[PDB]
Amino acid sequence: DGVGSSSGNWHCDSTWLGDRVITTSTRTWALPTYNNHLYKQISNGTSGGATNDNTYFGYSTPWGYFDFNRFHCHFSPRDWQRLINNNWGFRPKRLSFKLFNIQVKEVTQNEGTKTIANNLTSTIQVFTDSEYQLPYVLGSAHQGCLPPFPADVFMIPQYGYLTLNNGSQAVGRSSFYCLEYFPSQMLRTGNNFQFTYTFEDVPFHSSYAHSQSLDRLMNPLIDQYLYYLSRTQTTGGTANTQTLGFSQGGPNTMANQAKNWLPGPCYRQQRVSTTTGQNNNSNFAWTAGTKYHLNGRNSLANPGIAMATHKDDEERFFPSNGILIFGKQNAARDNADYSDVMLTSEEEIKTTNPVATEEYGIVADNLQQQNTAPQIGTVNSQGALPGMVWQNRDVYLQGPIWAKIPHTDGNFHPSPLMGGFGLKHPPPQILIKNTPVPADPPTTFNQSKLNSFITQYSTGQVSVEIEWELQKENSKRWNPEIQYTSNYYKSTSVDFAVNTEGVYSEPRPIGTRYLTRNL
Amino acid sequence: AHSQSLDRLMNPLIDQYLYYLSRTQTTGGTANTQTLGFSQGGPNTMANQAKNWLPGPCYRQQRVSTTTGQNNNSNFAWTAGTKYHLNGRNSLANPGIAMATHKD
Amino acid sequence: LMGGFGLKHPPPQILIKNTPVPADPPTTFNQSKLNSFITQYSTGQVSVEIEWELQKENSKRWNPEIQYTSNYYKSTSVDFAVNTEGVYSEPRPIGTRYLTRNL
Repeated sequence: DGVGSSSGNWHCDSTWLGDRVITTSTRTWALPTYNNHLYKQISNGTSGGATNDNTYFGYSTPWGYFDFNRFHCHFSPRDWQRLINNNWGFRPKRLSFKLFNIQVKEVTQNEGTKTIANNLTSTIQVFTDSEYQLPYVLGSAHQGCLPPFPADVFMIPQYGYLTLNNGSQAVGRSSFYCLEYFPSQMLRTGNNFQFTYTFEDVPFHSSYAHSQSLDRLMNPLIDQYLYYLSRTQTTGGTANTQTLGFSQGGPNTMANQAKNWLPGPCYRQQRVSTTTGQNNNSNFAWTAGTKYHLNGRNSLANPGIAMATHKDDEERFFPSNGILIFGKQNAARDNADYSDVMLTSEEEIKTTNPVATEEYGIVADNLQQQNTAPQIGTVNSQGALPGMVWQNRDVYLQGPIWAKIPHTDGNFHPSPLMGGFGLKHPPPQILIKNTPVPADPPTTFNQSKLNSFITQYSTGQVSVEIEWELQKENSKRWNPEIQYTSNYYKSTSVDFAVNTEGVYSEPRPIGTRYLTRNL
Repeated sequence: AHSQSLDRLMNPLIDQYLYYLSRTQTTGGTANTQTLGFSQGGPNTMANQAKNWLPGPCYRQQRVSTTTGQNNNSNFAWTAGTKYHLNGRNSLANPGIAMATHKD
Repeated sequence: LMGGFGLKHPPPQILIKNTPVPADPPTTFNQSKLNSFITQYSTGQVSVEIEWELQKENSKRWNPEIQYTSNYYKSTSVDFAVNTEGVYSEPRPIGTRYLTRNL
């Protein structure tokens, strides 16, 4: 461990081993000093235009953190293609993390002439929240993960967290956490850090689409032996009175046939078209948004439970806040135009899950009688019902991987709604910070805490290796399957490559469901 | 007791990389027509941010105050009571599923 | 065709690069990739050793063969040497076919 010796090598690669695939990626990072080495109470109340739905109380810390919860941090576009075109499923098994070739630099500023030099004796601090004692901030789709392109140098995100609040105030139960109250490893240039983690057992992600629908699982050539009420009134001429007629479901009455299952749960969303002219002329994104109510404040159920984005021949429609939306390279942060973002589609699950913008079904609303016509009610919100089967939201090359399952007495189908793997004990948070280096202190004692520090930042490389277990496809389907493919004809540039400017970009979102499977 | 709420599990300092429909109509002047605008959830729009979970189940109950003067002047304990229907007879869902007694 | 040995698995390409060293980053997080780096270059030595197998001549030719030779008479400078300026230069192309062999 010396000043003149590399403390790690560049490991970036992928290797396929039949039923496993191991991804390894390394990136160069930079870490500034955050908050001037201070912890600060942050808050947002109801004053000004601030609405109650956005209030909060918490703290910003001097620490940064590593995040690689994004599939493109591990899979290259080509690897993702290898994965999705040939496997019915996959999931994480274990990972390795390493920090090395650390460099702490100090920057001097005098007469606009700025100079940067090495501070060979400075240290950075690193530690993992192995016992999950800090607010788990990963799994909220935040920016700051390792870049998709290996050659890109990235800046490390600052760590902050929230606790209970009443307006802009804290309450008795509000918690304050100090990260320096954890043991942490201190490294100088020449030292390195690393750890291993094993994923808990979790279901394989379904990287397939059903080639059968719930309502079409019968034999199209045979009648049922079961009968259904088919007639309530006589038909001949005008002397029409009540009667009772029963028939057997068959090939031409599949909608009436007795079945064993029901489509998945439903919470509805308002429909919007990509052809603006077909939309109501008003600003309803929030007012007509599908939300949930929690302790006085409202939140968008975004993207909410998994539902088919649209039905047959309606690709132009989507749930106002029921799909994942990624921006194109350089899309604005606010009010970006439709042509600057990329909408995903969960159309593959029309097969078992209700369409996001329609009713779940119809139920009786009264008791019909000789003098009262039967009335029906539309169900727009439907919770778990015995017999339901459903699919979860798909995952994307540039989407999240896992999320921590909240520590609660109960939960139902703990699959993260944004997509991914729900884990009770997810990869630990890796916090990093530059140790404060005091500038010269006063020459006579003073009780006050020092607030004059040498300006500095650090840089180094980081490696993450993950082993994924694959579930091979076993189909007896005779005809070719749908596959993700690169465009065939000429183009100005190559998709998933760099600019003439050197800017890498991801042209479209790439899902995971190409191969098919029966129900 | 939890010292964090479901709707406040994110990092209050970073934006999401995920977008949400933020505008359905133009704003400038009076020539207001339909459009499509998208934004990234952030520290000041936590209510719009994409999240992974949902609050627990709900069966509702009528609210009553310990300050009698704020209550409707009628005897509604049973008539306005939250109940379940089982084979022709009704029972109070008492206390029923677990829900917070009141808000802030 | 330009001459030489055709190999299915030739000496591998040896790629080298200076690792980017970021200059001080902004003090508040920003998603953009860093584009401000400390200016630098590297230097060092490189060694290459190659073992060549020779095929000796076995001629029964009685008379002397043609040979590559240095010029005999005086000259302003030495061929395949340096200038008065210190510039090395290769005066002519030197082939490989001097000894002879029957068909």
